[PDB]
Amino acid sequence: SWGYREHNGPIHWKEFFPIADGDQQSPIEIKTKEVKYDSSLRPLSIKYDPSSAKIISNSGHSFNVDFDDTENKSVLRGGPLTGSYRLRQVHLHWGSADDHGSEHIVDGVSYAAELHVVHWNSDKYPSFVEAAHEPDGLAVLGVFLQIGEPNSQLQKITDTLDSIKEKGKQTRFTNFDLLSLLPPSWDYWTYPGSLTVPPLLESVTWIVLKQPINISSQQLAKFRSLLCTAEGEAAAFLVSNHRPPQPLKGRKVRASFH
Ligand SMILES: NS(=O)(=O)c1c(F)c(F)c(S(=O)(=O)CCO)c(N[C@H](c2ccccc2)[C@@H](O)c2ccccc2)c1F
Ligand SMILES: [Zn+2]
Repeated sequence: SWGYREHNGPIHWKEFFPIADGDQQSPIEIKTKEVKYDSSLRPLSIKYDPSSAKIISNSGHSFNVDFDDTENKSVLRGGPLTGSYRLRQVHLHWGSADDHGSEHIVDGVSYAAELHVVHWNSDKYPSFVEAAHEPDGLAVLGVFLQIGEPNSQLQKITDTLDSIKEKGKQTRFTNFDLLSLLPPSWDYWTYPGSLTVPPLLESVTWIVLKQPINISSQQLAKFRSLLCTAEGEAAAFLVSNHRPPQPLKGRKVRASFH
């Protein structure tokens, strides 16, 4: 089964998921000299209902906070998007060191970690599973994290981690103020790409926010204490879960700002 260890990590994924070498894979290096400003891009419009959050689980690959997705209470519109994209879940990527944990990189620079907020096109498709197999199906908001003052919604997450240490565990999680994990500037970059985990489907419109938010070193370290293994298996720790940047293959990265 896939993971981030030496014999099941990113370089091996193509052995089971051939789309790993596809032409629209993520993450990428954003090269600001090649980024094109586009005045047709719209500002992001976001609304996340804190009571939309239901549970947090350990997938063995990250934590996932899952949201009720039967209504348009928590939705993302505008940006590069056509129509309404319904919030499905949030999760985080990090690395074994505090200065090299993000998925996307900007002009050579890695951030400490990278938060992804996953949405699906509910104006066109009947569920997230269906949306995940279409080019305009999903939209993921990426927010970088840098070492700084602790965020209280990140503490709300890290307080749960002891209860979800083993893969498959979950616990109630609601009244989650997700909008608190967005930076005050919503300037962004956007490009067409993929899930960064197997099955690596090329269905994602990426929207990567330029400004980072802050996490403490203590908060960040608590994520590395999650296991990628299940209860009563030999313990292995999720000390890193970021995929390297993938070939751009000519894709256009657009900026909302200049
Ligand atoms: N970095 S990314 O934004 O591209 C990303 C991740 F990094 C990520 F860790 C997940 S995950 O849900 O946290 C565990 C691996 O599936 C999903 N979520 C979906 C999922 C949830 C539960 C079980 C399987 C899959 C996603 O993996 C998915 C959903 C439906 C169809 C294909 C894939 C995801 F989209
Ligand atoms: Zn992700």
